[PDB]
Amino acid sequence: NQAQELNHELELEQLETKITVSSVSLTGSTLNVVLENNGSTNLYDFQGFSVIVQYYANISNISTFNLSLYNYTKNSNPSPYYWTINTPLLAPGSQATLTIILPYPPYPNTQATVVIVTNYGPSVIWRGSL
Amino acid sequence: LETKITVSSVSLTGSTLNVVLENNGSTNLYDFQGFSVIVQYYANISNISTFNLSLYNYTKNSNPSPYYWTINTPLLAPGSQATLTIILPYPPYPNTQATVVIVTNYGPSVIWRGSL
Ligand code: NA
Repeated sequence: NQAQELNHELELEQLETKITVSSVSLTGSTLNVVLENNGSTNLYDFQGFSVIVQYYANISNISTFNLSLYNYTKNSNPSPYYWTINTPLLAPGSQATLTIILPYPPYPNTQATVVIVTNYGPSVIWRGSL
Repeated sequence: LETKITVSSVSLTGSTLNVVLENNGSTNLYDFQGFSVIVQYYANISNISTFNLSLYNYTKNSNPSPYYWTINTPLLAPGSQATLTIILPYPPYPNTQATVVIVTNYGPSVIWRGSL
């Protein structure tokens, strides 16, 4: 293929950004995601990230599909439907912990999907058991 | 200024999912490469109904490849509608749950929940 053209449509930073999920752990209704920066861009514009979680919620004892978007906050103890991260800047070759506050504890033995989209475009999907 | 989008209709033929979006906000929407599009559905993979949740990438091509989406306007202005078309990797298994998530470049989003 032809080399990609860098112009008004495509920024090098899109090609240079890469995140992976090292681990996901659940405590109560709190998801702690260890996010790793495997690219060469600094990540700091967290308000510009998108975070989606799909899971099965325990709503009054009923296992109920839930898919929601989560909004960023600098607050270290977020409300439900909010997430935060324990660093002001996630540099290449480092990890940070992204904390997502779910509206309900997950129903046990169900699968969940976490989607994290950087402000630059590139993203990561994690699917698994909690 | 506020950004707001709503789903007017959802329609399906084969693996082609058409979402008619209305701009009910004050902002003009045009930075489609900066949108995020996520679909959860049940794919028919060799007659097997299979959970699928994937992210879809933007293209200007009016006939996108699987895992791509496009929209049939250069700009979605307040008060107007346009069709966001998503090309799924498999035809949906009949009469199954789906969730469509469209995130604008500004942040605000819309989620459609139904069946295919
Ligand atoms: Na079925």
